Amino acid sequence: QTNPYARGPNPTAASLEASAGPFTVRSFTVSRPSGYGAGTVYYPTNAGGTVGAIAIVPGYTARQSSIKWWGPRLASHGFVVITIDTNSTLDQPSSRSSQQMAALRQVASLNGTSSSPIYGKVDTARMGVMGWSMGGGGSLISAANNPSLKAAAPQAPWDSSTNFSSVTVPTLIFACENDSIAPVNSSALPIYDSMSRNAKQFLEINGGSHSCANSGNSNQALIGKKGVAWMKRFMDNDTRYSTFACENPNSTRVSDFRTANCSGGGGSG
Repeated sequence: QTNPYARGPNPTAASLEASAGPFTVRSFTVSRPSGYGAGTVYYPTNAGGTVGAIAIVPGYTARQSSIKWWGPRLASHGFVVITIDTNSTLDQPSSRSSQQMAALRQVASLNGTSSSPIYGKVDTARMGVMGWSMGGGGSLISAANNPSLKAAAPQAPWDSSTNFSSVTVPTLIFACENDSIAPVNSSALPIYDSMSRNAKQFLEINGGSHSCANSGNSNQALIGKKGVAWMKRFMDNDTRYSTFACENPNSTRVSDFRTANCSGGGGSG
């Protein structure tokens, strides 16, 4: 059967590493944010069907600028993306998760609002979560509390607990080798190791500082390829992306790679 959620052309490494995918992207700022501080919605104008929605949250003290690059990068491959500012820059992870879910709720509401640029563009049954540091911890909390989410891809995550063993959502963890804010061996890696009930992946950027996956980073080719491939594979069920999502990228830019329960296009063996 034709996968009803497949969008865009067959992927190549070059097309996933480029700065933009196939679709034209527009954006708007949310007029009256509902349950969070502010939001920018990125969306494809011509995806060829409804697409899933992804909500992205920054870390402590941080604002949309730190995570903004994901907006165009994901939306140009066929997603509606909302980046947010939290009610307070000093909100903790559980609050960030609530606000993340409120942003997804509002994307669904705008999909139903005839005046909105994303009217009828969203499949509100297919949602994902991303975010940086405390916003990454908030993404994992969102996944733990809302298992119908289709994918999570936090970056340099931190939470006051590293035990995310209840998560059944496919989760890709971006980590930064030299992170001194949320050190990998006390945060991102114990988080990754705690999850035994899901498809999961761990991708650590060689020499990365705590901001190694943020706007302006020097690995947008690899990080953007992996984020889009993960979201395509698991939010769209798009098996064209099974290998890009699950495979070791064999990159000089990677200082650790792990994956579990990720079938990468090799049959049953």
